[PDB]
Amino acid sequence: IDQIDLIHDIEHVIQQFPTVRFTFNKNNGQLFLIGHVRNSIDKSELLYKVDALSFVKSVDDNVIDDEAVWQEMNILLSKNPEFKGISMQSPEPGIFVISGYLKTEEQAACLADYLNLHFNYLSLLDNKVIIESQVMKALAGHLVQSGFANVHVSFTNGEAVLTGYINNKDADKFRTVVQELQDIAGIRAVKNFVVLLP
Repeated sequence: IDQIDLIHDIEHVIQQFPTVRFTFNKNNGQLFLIGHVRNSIDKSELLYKVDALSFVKSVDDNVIDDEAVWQEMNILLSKNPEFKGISMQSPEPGIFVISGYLKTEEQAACLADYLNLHFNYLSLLDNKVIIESQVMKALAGHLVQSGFANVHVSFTNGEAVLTGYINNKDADKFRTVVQELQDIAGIRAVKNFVVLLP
């Protein structure tokens, strides 16, 4: 008398949760599920909806809460004093992003190692982390190369600080040079205390 249409029913639910997939065993009624959701709230809504299907006897839940995964990661990072300026986020189910500032490449390498060994979703991770010594080098490089040999600089977590001396006649040039230093990935801020000589 027409059995319930199993397939249409299941798909009406799982189509609301991107990255979700399924299998059904009609001999014993077991529904298999896998994939990602943004957080524990989303996961909850999914599981109720398939549980509600007439023909579904049981559920093997292999779906991942993404939020749990990166907050856990951020805790672990914070315990390493070298990783202080670094954190992880997720913009979309099944995607992770790591960002911020480390001091040296030595510190960058430790970070990489730590993730291969200690993160299970490396295949889903975007890395955006900056190295401060590499930015600092390039800042100091560009100034001198530009003619400003008595301006010192220092970078740390997005901010660059300028001090020392320029000839009064070079104030307008110095301004454009700085606007160039800003094109470097990871510059978020600049402080100028350069003094002009008359």
